[PDB]
Order: sequence, then C-alpha cells, then structure tokens
Amino acid sequence: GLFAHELFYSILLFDLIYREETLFNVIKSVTRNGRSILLTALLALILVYLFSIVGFLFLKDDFILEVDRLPDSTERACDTLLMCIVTVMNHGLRNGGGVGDILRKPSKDESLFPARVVYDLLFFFIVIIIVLNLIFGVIIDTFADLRSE
Amino acid sequence: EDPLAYYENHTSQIEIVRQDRSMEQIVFPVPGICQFLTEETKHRLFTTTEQDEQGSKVSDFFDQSSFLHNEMEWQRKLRSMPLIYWFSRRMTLWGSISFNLAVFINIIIAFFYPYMSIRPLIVALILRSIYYLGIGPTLNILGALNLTNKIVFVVSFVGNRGTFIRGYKAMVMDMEFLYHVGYILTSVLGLFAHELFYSILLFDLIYREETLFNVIKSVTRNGRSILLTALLALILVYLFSIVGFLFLKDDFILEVDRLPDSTERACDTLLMCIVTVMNHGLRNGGGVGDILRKPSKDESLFPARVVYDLLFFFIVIIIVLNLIFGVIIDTFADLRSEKQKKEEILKTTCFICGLERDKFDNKTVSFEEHIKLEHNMWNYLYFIVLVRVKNKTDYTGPESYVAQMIKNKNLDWFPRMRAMSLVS
Ligand SMILES: Nc1ncnc2c1ncn2[C@@H]1O[C@H](COP(=O)(O)OP(=O)(O)OP(=O)(O)O)[C@@H](O)[C@H]1O
Ligand SMILES: [Ca+2]
Ligand SMILES: [Zn+2]
Repeated sequence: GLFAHELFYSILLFDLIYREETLFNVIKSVTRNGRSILLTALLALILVYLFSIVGFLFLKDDFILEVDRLPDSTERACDTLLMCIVTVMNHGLRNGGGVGDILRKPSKDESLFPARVVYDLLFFFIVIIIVLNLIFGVIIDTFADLRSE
Repeated sequence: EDPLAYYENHTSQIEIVRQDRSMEQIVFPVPGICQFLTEETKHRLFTTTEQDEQGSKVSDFFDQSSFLHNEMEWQRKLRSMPLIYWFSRRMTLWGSISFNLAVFINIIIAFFYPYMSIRPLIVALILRSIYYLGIGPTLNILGALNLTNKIVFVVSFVGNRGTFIRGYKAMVMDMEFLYHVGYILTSVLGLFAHELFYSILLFDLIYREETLFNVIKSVTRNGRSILLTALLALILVYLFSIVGFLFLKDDFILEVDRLPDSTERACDTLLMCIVTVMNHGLRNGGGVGDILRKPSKDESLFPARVVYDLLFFFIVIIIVLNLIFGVIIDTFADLRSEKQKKEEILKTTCFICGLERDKFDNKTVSFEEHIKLEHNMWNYLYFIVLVRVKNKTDYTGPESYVAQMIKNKNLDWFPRMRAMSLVS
C-alpha cells in the first residue's frame, strides 16, 4: 500500500474478523461445513449443465438476450453449449424466477408453450427453491451444531 | 515362531448364559475360515446395525451371521484365484479413474460442443491429444477408456461384494448394482448414440461424496411433506385463479414476444389463468400482482386489487413457499440429532450386553478390556461359525446348548446387561 498504490490498503480492513470473535464465530458457520456448501454448489452446476443441454437441444431459439453496445440490440445466447451454460448459470441462478425470466416470453398459440412452461417451472423448483436453499440450510445447521458444542 | 504366541492369537473366549441363568466362559479355538473375513465388512456391520425395540443389536448381528459366513467362504475362493484378486483389491482405483474421466469428458463436451499427483500429467496428455488428433478423436479415446474401466470396475465390484452369492435374483435386487449397470448403459449411449449423453454420468458425484448425499437426504427424508406443500400451493393458486377469472379477468394482460400485437389476454379460460398464475406469480418475488396490470387509483377496483395482491403475497409467497424450506431445515436437524445419538451409543455402549462405560469405573477391568476380550462380537461370530462347522457328535456341553438355542431361535445365550467381572 505504501510503495505501490493507495488502494492496496483496502485489504487491511479484513482485520475486523481477527479482532472480533463474534464475526469470526459467525463466519465459522460458513467455514465448518464449507465442503458441504461447495458440494451443493457443484450439484447446482451439474443441474444447470443438464438444463442447458436440454435447452440447446429443444429450446435454442428462445435464448435471445438483449445487449447494450458501447460506441442489433439482441443476440443469440445458445448457439454453442458453452454459451448456453454461461447464460443459464449467470442469469437464471441470479434471477429470482430462474431461466424463464431471461428466456423469450412465449405466445399461447405457439406449439411449444407447454414445454416452455414445464421447463421454467422445473428449473425454478429444482434449482432456485431446493438446491440454492440447501446452502442456507447447511449454514443454519452449522450454526446449531456450533451452539450445541 | 513362538508356539504360545500362535496359540494365543488363534484362541478365543466368550461368555454365555445357561438355562439356569448362570454365566459361564467358553474358550474355543478360532475356526480357520474366520481369518478370511474383511475389515470393510466388519466396519460396515459395526456401524450399520440398528437397535431393536428393547435396545439390543444382537438380533440383527445374529441375522447377518450367515451372510458373513458365506462372504468368508467366497473370500477364501477369491484368494485362491490369483488374477481376479488383483482387480478386486484395487476397487477404489477404478472408481477414481472413472470419475476423473467422466469429469474430463464433460468438461471437453461443454467447452467445445458443437465441434466441426498425476492429474496434471493426464490433463497435459489430454491437451496434447486435442492439439494433435482433435477434439472428436480425443473424446472418442476418452469414452473408450471410460467404458473399459467401467467394465473392469463392475467385475471388481461383483468380485469384492459377492452379491451373486445370495443369487442372481439378489444380484439384480441390489440397488448399487443397478446403479452401476445404469452407468454402463449411459457410457455406451455416450460412446455410440450421442456425445451429450455423457452428461448424466456427472451424477456419480452424489454417490462418491457422502457429504453431498447427506445434504440431499434433507430433501429426500421428508420429501412427502414437500410434495404435499406443493399440492397445497397448487390448490391455493387454483382458487386465486378462479377469483381472478370471475372478477379480475381484464387485468390479466401479459406482454408477448412473437417470432416472425405486443400483448395477449391470459385469463380467457380457467386453465390458462391457472397456468399464468402458477408460472408467473410463484416465480415472481412480489406475486401475481407483478404480472397483473397496474391499477389506476380512480378505478373502482383498486381497493380489491390491493387486497388481492397482498393476500396472494402473504398466503402463497411468504407462508406456503417458505414451508418447504422450513421442512428442509427441520430435516437437517432431525438427521443431525439421529447421527449424534447413534454415535454416542456406538462409542459408549457394549455391542453385546449393552453395559455403559460408567459401570466399569474404578474396576479391575476397563470398558476397553471388556469389549476387546470379555465381550467381542467377532468372538461370538467365530463361536457361531464353530458350532455350524463342528460335527454334532463332537459337540461339547456348552456347544450343544448353544446349538439347540440357535436352532430354536432363542437369543438368550448372549449375555444381556450382565458381565462376570462386574459381578465379581
Ligand atoms: N462388543 C463390542 N463393543 C464395542 N466395541 C467392540 C466390541 N467388539 C469389538 N469392538 C471393537 O470393534 C473393533 C474390532 O476389534 P478387533 O478385535 O477386530 O481389533 P483389531 O485391533 O483390529 O484386532 P487384532 O488386535 O486382533 O489384530 C475394535 O475397535 C473393537 O474395540
Ligand atoms: Ca460325543
Ligand atoms: Zn459387554
């Protein structure tokens, strides 16, 4: 920080964890079963990978994403499986409703509307409501175990 | 080389309770077939047996005695056969290699599809294969290696676990065997039908990692409650859709993007209104009010719309949806408590007689000595095998009583809540 750049001093703010036992105890909930948390994250990644495979195979056209260009307004995001995986992981996981939010809004007259509905609801329930909540459940269980010990 | 050492190592002792309710000590020579038993099976039996209503594991141990004996026989035969022994011993190696291969093939498929420690060294080899032969040839070679290794692994598995010993029907019955056959089928489909079929193999992480299986057990143990809560949510969504169709139909206008108007009505039929509510209100954080049309204040239905949206939010989004997470959280604690209780019992109680550690305090024999020498479940198993093997004519006094009790299915010859040393 002294000899290279002033913004390097920002890392020193982490000393609060060392100083305060309360914050350290709180973080111990995350750290004690961090392996469980990471395994749950890996399971989420695998499920996202399978969903991306399904979308690429059958729902490719619906993957249209808007973009802002520095000095068209839409780009296809499922031309390649890596692109589709990146889109799903980045947007569906972060969005409250899942992939259906980013995916194009389907008309009722369209034949694949039931398939799209099932796809979105399955993603929401399997990933957003169950898999993602398991990490928080693990953290709470670690809290309880630490308290009991 | 010491005869006394050999005999001491090959001699065993047990304590039995006779018909007159008196305890006696039986010293017997360890049967030869006993040495072939596997440490893995011993650990599994020790850590997996479940207490009965009365709190004794002796019943289940005696029940599994026969499977243990058959396993010992097939262990002797397997050691007799040389080549299969080498494959059987290294079961973990095949599984680890198969898992690494699955991970690598899936990584390549994800990164390149559509196209056209020694782990770092293997990664370098794969990279060179991609650079020289190409993505497709590298994937083909990796898949062939995976299939060959999975065949080796299934052979090693059937050899080690001896599932067939119970019978072909039992072998098919075993769920782990079916999982391995499903893995083989998935590998074949990946190799021949389509490359994307290799994705399903990534589920092997759950099987490999016990921690991830424990995490998923929170979802699966009380999963019926979760499905019932989902059904309750569906019922409430159905009622809300009925209300919307009857009174708030016009507000159900949803924007639509069309492939080559900008809005469409979504509550012209009750099925469609249900689909709209279930698909959109549940996924949206606020609820159905988010998708529904924004009401102007001057409109007469604004007070009704406010109540509709807030009631949906509180009943469905806040309460019903949170009940599933509450169920998962409660299952976590239930599993933790069960595990802790089982561990405490296993650590602090005798397997056979069930006496606690504290009872042995300030005594000549420690609890460790009691479990090691006085009461050894493996010594009891050895005695049972001795009774089975020995000819009826040569039975001794105690052996005859134990054999008769075994035939009559009476488990009172085991000592329960009694130890000779504690008595005197
Ligand atoms: N009745 C019992 N209650 C509690 N623990 C038991 C009981 N019987 C055996 N054990 C434990 O089961 C494990 C298996 O004991 P075992 O006689 O195989 O020990 P070992 O040290 O591997 O053998 P060895 O010294 O004869 O080569 C040991 O931890 C023993 O303490
Ligand atoms: Ca005789
Ligand atoms: Zn005992």
